[PDB]
Amino acid sequence: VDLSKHPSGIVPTLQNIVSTVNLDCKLDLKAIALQARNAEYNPKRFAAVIMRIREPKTTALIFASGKMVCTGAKSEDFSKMAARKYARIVQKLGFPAKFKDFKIQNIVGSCDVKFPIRLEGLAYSHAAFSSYEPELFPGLIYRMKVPKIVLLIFVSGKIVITGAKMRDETYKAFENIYPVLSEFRKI
DNA sequence: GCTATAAAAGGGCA
DNA sequence: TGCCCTTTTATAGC
Repeated sequence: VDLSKHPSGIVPTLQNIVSTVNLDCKLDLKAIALQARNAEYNPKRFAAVIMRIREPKTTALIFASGKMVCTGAKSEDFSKMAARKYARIVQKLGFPAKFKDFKIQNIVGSCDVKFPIRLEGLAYSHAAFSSYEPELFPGLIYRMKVPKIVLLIFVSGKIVITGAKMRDETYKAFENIYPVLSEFRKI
């Protein structure tokens, strides 16, 4: 790892990317669910056609408005690439589908600092950013202000970082928390 | 399973 | 007017 961009020497692994795009045309969801083999639509439950492709492994929520949500990709490039594949399937179904305002909405990453954490203590010292009700959920919820990112910290040293729109925020949030985790290493 | 976290889309309903 | 709901993903105890 490049110790220069990642001083901790640990790089969060990207696990999930959520993006949206505007197909810029009205869609008939019922016609889509009927023609598209790997598409499901239950309006009484959710007003979107749920469609999935194997590569990049992702799930799309396609709306009558032409707007679309792409989930599951492991990278921003994979997410865009997936979003484009769905837009082409919709095109080939007979709709004038474009690709307007593609935007990465959320990036989820995770890593392991490989040492256990004293969550109770970190929670106490960082109360204005922490929520820890172990009887509820075993992880401590750390709502970082700069960058405005949320981290789920576990006793095992495993960390989840979410809420970023740019991978650098994921990286910086982790670099910010790293000395703090060290400060609260369980001995 | 399911507790919790982020985020987007849009229909239903209080 | 504005929350829930659906989907995804890592994490870990119920």
